[PDB]
Amino acid sequence: PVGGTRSAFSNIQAEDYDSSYGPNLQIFSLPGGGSAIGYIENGYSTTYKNIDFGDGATSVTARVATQNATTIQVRLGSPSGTLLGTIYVGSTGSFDTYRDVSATISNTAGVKDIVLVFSGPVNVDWFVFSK
Ligand SMILES: [Ca+2]
Repeated sequence: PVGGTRSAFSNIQAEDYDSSYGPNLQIFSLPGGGSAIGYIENGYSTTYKNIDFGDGATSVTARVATQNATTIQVRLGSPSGTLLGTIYVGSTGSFDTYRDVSATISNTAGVKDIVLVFSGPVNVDWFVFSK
């Protein structure tokens, strides 16, 4: 990726946010190594600046755990910026059972700030984009 930037196409660790909304939000260690964000509620959000999408990505994948169906919006710039897509996360049976969940996104290219907006409790280990 371009200087000063993180690739869209390697895992973005969800705990590596530059900015966030949500008083309770926390990073939890995972039993086998690694970390995930959690204590997430409706209206919470994390922002990841300077993602390099190169000449285009059309899909997103997140490694997530939850006990109830919820969504993660993927937006540009801020929580009110352009909606690229929505990940529909079904229950995985536990906050420590992670599954990879994907969604398509509007074709996005070049360097962008990415915002994840949450509609309910979910844990997020990482997310990544594909062409
Ligand atoms: Ca992680």
